[PDB]
Amino acid sequence: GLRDTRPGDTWLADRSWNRPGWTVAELEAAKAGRTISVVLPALDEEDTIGSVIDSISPLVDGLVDELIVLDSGSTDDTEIRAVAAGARVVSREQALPEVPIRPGKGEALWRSLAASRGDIVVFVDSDLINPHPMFVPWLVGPLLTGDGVHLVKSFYRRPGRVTELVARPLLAALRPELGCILQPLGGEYAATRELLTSVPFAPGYGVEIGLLVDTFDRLGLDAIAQVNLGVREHRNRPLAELGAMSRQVIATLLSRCGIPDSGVGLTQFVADGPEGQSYTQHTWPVSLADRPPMQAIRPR
Amino acid sequence: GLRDTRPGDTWLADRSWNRPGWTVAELEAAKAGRTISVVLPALDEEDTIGSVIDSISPLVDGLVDELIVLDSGSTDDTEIRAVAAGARVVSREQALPEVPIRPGKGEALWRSLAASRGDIVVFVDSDLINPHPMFVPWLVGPLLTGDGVHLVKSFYRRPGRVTELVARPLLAALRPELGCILQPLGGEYAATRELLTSVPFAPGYGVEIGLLVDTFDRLGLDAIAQVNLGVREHRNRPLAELGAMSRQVIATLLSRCGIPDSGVGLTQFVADGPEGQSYTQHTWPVSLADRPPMQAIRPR
Ligand SMILES: O=c1ccn([C@@H]2O[C@H](COP(=O)(O)OP(=O)(O)O)[C@@H](O)[C@H]2O)c(=O)[nH]1
Ligand SMILES: O=c1ccn([C@@H]2O[C@H](COP(=O)(O)OP(=O)(O)O)[C@@H](O)[C@H]2O)c(=O)[nH]1
Ligand SMILES: [Mn+2]
Ligand SMILES: [Mn+2]
Repeated sequence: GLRDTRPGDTWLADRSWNRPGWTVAELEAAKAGRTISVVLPALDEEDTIGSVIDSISPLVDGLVDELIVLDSGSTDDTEIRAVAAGARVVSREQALPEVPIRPGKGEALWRSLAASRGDIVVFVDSDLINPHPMFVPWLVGPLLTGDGVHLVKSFYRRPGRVTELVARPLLAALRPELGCILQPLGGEYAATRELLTSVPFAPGYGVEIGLLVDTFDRLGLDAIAQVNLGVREHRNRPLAELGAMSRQVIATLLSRCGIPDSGVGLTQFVADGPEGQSYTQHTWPVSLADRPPMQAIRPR
Repeated sequence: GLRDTRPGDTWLADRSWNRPGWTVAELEAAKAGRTISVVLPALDEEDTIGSVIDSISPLVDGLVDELIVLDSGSTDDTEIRAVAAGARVVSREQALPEVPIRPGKGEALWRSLAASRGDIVVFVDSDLINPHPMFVPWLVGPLLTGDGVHLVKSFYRRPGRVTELVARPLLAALRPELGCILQPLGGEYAATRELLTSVPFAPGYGVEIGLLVDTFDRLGLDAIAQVNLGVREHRNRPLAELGAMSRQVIATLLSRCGIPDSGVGLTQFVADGPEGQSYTQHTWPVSLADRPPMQAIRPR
C-alpha cells in the first residue's frame, strides 16, 4: 500500500489500503442527505485565497453545500478578494458574537463550527499555492463510504521541521499508536460535526494535533483515516516562528496526555551581531487555554 | 551582560555576569591541588581529531593534567592520528572492562569517568573544526574560581534545529528555570567528578540534556554556569539523523521529569520518489536505559 500509492488513495487503521474509483458525481450520490461544509481559515492571505476558492468553487451546490472563509482578523484584501472569488466571508465576531475573541488559528476553526452547518466539515488552509481541485473530494471520500471513520487526515509530498522533529517524536513517546500518522500537523482534513462539536479545541497552532489526539483517545484508531493529497505546495514558514509553533504543539500534546505544562513561553536568544556580542531576548506567548466543546456553547 | 559579551565571559544563575581577566598561568595557580582531565569522545573523526588535540596540547602538564580520547568503536584512523597528535587513546573496553558495552555517546562519556582521574573533567567534541585554544580554560574558569559551581555549559555562535525546536521548548514546558540555558545540547562543558560520578548517565544523544536536568534537580540553578565560547565551527548533522536525535532527547527529558516514555522508536516515512508514490519505513532505536552513577560501579 505504501509501496504503491496515488493522490486519492486511502490508508485505514488496520494497515489496509484503498484506491478510490468514484466520480465526484458518484460521491455526491453517496451523501444520503449529509451536508458538507468547506472552511478556509484566513489571516492576511490576499495573494493566495482567490486561487484556493477557485479550486473548490465548482463543487459548491453539488458535493459542497457551503464554502466559508473564516476571517481571523485580516487587515489586507482577504475579505474582498474572497467575496470576488465567490466565498461567504464570516469574521470571528460574526461566527460567535456572544463569546470574546482570543488570538490564534484554533480560535478560528472553533468559531467556524458555529458559523457552518454541514454534517461534515472540511478544513483547507487558504495559503496553499494552486491546490488540486480534488482535495475536498479526496478528503470526504472515507467519511461518505463509511467504516466508522470520523477524521480524515491528509498526507502529501513537498514539491516540516516541526512535524518531523517535534510532533512525530513526541507522538511516538506519548501516543505510539499515532506513529502511523504521516502529517499530524497538516491543515487539510475532514471530520464529522458529531466529533468536532464534542471535543475541546486547542489554542493557536495546537489545534490540529489536539484534535488528532482527542479523536484517538475517544474513538480509537479505527475512527481515523489518512489520504494521499499528492504534491502540496504552500508558502514556507519564516524560520523565526518555528520555536513558538513547537512550544505550542508541546503544550497542547502534554495537556492531552495529562502532563502539567508550566505555561511558560519559549524565550529565544537572537544574536544581534556576527561575533555573538549581544543577544535579543524574545519570549513568544503559549496558551494552555482550550475552548470547550462547541456543544457546551452553541449546541445543535 | 547579554547586551555586551565576549568569548570567555561567564553567566551565573542570579542573572549576574563576569568578564574574566586571568592568564592560563594564573588559572593553574588557582587550581590548589585540583586535577583537570580533558576527554574527547570520538567515533570515526580521523579528519578533525588531530586539530582538536593540537588546540589543547600545550595546556597538558600545565592547566590540564591529562588528555584522553575515548574511542567509541572507530574503524578509521582516529586512534593512530590521535596518538600522533599526543593524546592517550582509551577504548570503551579499556575504560571499563567489567561492564558490557552499549552503543552511543552517553556510554562513551560514562566510561570516560572510569578512565580519567581529574577532580574536574572537561568534555570537548572531537569533530570541532579549528576549536579556539582557550576553550578548555574558558570552561574551567568558573569551577576554579568557586561560587558553588559544579557544571559549566557553553554557548556559542554559528559561523541547531534540535536545540531550538525540541530541547529548549521542552525545557520551557517541563523545567522552565532552565530556560536561561542557551545551548542545552552542546558537547563542550566541564563539571566536577563529584557531580559526574553521582548521577546516572543517559544513553546516546540524551547524555548532555540528562546531565543538565540532573544537575538542576539536585543542586539547583546556582550550581550551573554558562560561558561564551565565541564562534563554534563543527561539521553539520546529516538531516536524516535529526529525528532520531530528537526522539532520544525527548525520551531522556521525559524520564528525568517522571513522565513514562513508551520506549517506541520514531518511525520515519521517506518518500522513494518525487510524486510520493512509495515510502521507505525507517525506525530508529531509542533507549530508556541510563547507566547508574559511576559511584555504584567503580567508586572513588
Ligand atoms: O491566527 C491565525 C493564524 C493562521 N490562520 C490561517 O490558518 C492557516 C495556517 O496558518 P499558517 O500558514 O501560518 O500555518 P502553517 O502552514 O505554518 O501550519 C492559514 O490559512 C492561515 O491564514 C488563521 O486563520 N488565524
Ligand atoms: O556513538 C557515538 C557518537 C558520537 N560520538 C562523539 O561524540 C561527539 C558528538 O557526536 P556528533 O558530532 O555526531 O553529535 P552532534 O554534534 O550532532 O551533537 C563527536 O565528537 C563524536 O565523535 C561518540 O563518541 N560516540
Ligand atoms: Mn501554511
Ligand atoms: Mn558534532
